[PDB]
Amino acid sequence: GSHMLTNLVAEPFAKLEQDFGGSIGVYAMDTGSGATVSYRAEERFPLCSSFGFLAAAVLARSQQQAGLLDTPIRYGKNALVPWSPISEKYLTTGMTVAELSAAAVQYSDNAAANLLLKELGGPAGLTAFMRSIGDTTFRLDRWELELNSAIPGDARDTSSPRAVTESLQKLTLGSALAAPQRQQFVDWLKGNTTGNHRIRAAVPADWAVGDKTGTCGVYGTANDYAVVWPTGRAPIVLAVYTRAPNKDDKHSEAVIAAAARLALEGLGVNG
Ligand SMILES: CC(C)(C)OC(=O)N[C@@]1(C(=O)Nc2nnn[nH]2)CN(C(=O)c2cccc(C(F)(F)F)c2)c2ccccc21
Repeated sequence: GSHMLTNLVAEPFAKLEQDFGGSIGVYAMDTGSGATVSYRAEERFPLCSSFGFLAAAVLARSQQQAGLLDTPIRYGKNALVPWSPISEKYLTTGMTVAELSAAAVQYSDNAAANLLLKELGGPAGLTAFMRSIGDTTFRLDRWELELNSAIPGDARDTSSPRAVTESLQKLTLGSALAAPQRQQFVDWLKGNTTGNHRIRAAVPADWAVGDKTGTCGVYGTANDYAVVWPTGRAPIVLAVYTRAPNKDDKHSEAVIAAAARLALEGLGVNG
């Protein structure tokens, strides 16, 4: 018992990560049942772009400092880093802190994320925020885009699927954020545009989904974490993280979607 759901899907998960050629880490909790499914859920995986939590940290700080979200941020061309499809459209005008947050969550805007990182004190500030809500696993160490190196055995810029899921639940469903900020965090995740082929591809069409993706681009390392609401039922929080032994190994969005389905199938809902 207790771990019965985990062992329900243990063999299919191992088969899926064998076909993938790497490791798959999954954690998922049914916030109604308390039921959990675990597969490599306590192992470290590169966060890549999934380091969503930056936007939550910004929302938490805005509770202490009035007008933070509306503050305009002006930046030069040197602040632009590759793959900033939003912030490069506003180089000559600037953006507000909330707009930088929405761009970081919904488009993985790299220049927006680095600007918000400096606002909070760098990677140590974001790590400090995660400690304040009880996450002792998360660590951010570098900036975009150095945090994507995803080196085997390197604990820098990693966390675990379980801690990610536990942190996501405190921020979206618990009381780590005040009620207006919690709903705002939820709204930013709901409007994400990069996760259509991952967790979203694994849920029924009528489910509401908020997610944040990550893609390091090397070592077959990609991920996705989400809160999903079955129609009329308690929400589910889940995190799917992958990695692979070789730098040239390619990630698979299908593998992430397939792992999310297995986790949902183990919990008791249809995947
Ligand atoms: C369009 C493209 C697919 C290039 O993605 C990006 O535009 N930029 C990234 C991204 O979307 N971030 C993300 N994605 N999901 N969530 N956040 C994606 N990326 C990659 O290195 C990447 C993505 C796909 C394939 C490859 C490969 F050919 F090398 F394998 C590398 C990256 C790295 C660091 C920072 C940001 C990114």
